[PDB]
Amino acid sequence: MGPCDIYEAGDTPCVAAHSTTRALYSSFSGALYQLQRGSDDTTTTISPLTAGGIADASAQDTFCANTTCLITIIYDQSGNGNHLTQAPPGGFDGPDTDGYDNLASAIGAPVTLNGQKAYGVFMSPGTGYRNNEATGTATGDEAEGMYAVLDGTHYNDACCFDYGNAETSSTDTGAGHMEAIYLGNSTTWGYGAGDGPWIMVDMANNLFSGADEGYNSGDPSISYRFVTAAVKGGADKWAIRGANAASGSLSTYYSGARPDYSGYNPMSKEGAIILGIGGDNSNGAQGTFYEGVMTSGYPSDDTENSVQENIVAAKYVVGSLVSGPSFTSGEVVSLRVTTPGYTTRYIAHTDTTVNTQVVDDDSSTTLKEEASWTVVTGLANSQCFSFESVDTPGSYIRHYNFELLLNANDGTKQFHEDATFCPQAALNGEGTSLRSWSYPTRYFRHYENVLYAASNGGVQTFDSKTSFNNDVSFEIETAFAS
Ligand SMILES: *[C@@H]1O[C@H](CO)[C@@H](O[C@@H]2O[C@H](CO)[C@@H](O)[C@H](O)[C@H]2NC(C)=O)[C@H](O)[C@H]1NC(C)=O
Ligand SMILES: OC[C@@H]1O[C@@H](O[C@H]2[C@H](O[C@@H]3CO[C@@H](O)[C@H](O)[C@H]3O)OC[C@@H](O)[C@@H]2O)[C@H](O)[C@H]1O
Ligand SMILES: OC[C@@H]1O[C@@H](O[C@H]2[C@H](O[C@@H]3CO[C@@H](O)[C@H](O)[C@H]3O)OC[C@@H](O)[C@@H]2O)[C@H](O)[C@H]1O
Repeated sequence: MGPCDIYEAGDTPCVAAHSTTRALYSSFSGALYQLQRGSDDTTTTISPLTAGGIADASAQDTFCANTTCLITIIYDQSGNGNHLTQAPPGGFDGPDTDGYDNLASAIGAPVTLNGQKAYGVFMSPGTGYRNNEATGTATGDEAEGMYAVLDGTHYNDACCFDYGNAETSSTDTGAGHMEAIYLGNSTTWGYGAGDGPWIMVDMANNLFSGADEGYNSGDPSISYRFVTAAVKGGADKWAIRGANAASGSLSTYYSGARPDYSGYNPMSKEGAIILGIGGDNSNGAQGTFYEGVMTSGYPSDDTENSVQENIVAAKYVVGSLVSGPSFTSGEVVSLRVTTPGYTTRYIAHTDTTVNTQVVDDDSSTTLKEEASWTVVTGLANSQCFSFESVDTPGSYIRHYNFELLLNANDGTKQFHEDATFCPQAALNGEGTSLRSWSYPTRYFRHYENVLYAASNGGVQTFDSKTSFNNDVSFEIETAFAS
């Protein structure tokens, strides 16, 4: 049996079921999600390898070879047609065309479920999916349940990384017009114990960690690499349950009456489904979604425990984020441009500006150093890397407003994430392509001899598809600084 089979057995059936990693029904073999490669913009779908099995990743790899990929649709396996597609603008605008949110990369969250490779939805700030005309989802004060397997080490404090019931207009229509899972360390509304992140329930104009608005000590910080967040709401009652999605039981962080504030009882749910964003399209949060569902009816604890066990059985394990040449901590290198007509340039810098310059044996020692980089263990992820300036030790290459700048490590998480890159086999076949860890849809890319964290097409001029593959491919060579 799969998650939804278990929920059906408990009389609180899935009315929405999403996952880019596995089928949530033992008998599902349809499409899990849709892809679109930047090369020609064509699409293809990825289905389980077998009925009720794991996603066919090799098919994605084949289709996305020598190019980039975005996850255009996350199909609803329940049959209700509640697929998730690019989230539209609302109270707030998205950073994409006409205010839509960004689609997520297809390779930002690699994992294996019991030895079988799969891909999750790595969402960076500005990313988001939605369905404002869903069927079967709870409305008004009707009971519902939900859960999602997320990455407890990928999150921030901006509003709002949710998954659940939201407004059909994409605007904040008031308290009680929402009921969704939230995971992050925002403290603007509710928050629990510790540094975070905390699993809270977004009920509109409030992320609740318990009965009271704001602080509630009963909600602990949960930072497992794989987290199961189980939330449910009914007639003047709701609950929060969390667990290590890779081992053990669900613990109950809250169970009881609605917050005693106007608008929260009875609730006024609207039935829309959001992912990675807030109800009014607040899109500054980040996170990773692997699988999740929404149900009709208040799931019993026994039902959720069975689900949790099934998830544990799925055996989630982190996959490799790196491919191609790759580096070793402490190694000193120089990165050469492979784009025809600039093949003698190297990634260097002029103050905080990271650019490409012609560097050779006649170059001064200062320029040789500006073009030499000490590779160190990724500041935000131990699998990837960070590039430290040879001439200016203590400073690293980081993306700011999508430009690559050479700034000093200020020890903050933000800096750490803006300075972590993952080696990927060069797209043009020559060398490596440094993929941004926090923004997997972006790579090191030179545009008019300046370095940006560019995507294959986008709202910034430096995201041009023209010569993209070449501009994101570099040959790893012996450092000039010897
Ligand atoms: C969420 O957690 C992060 C990481 O613990 C907090 O970030 C720090 O941010 C402050 C305010 O910008 C800086 O003084 C610190 O140097 C940062 N520390 C680290 C370790 O990054 C962030 O403030 C927390 N957010 C909330 C709302 O509590
Ligand atoms: O390199 C991208 C981010 O720029 C810096 O943040 C600045 C922020 O940027 C927004 C970040 O979120 C994206 O979704 C938006 O598309 C982008 O505009 O704009 C306001 C500035 O005051 C922030 O410093 C971050 O350092 C970096 O991660
Ligand atoms: O990053 C180097 C190349 O820039 C982009 O090229 C475009 C070219 O840009 C020139 C880049 O070099 C500066 O010194 C020049 O002042 C500037 O004109 O302009 C014409 C466009 O058609 C080129 O694509 C390429 O993307 C990149 O390889």
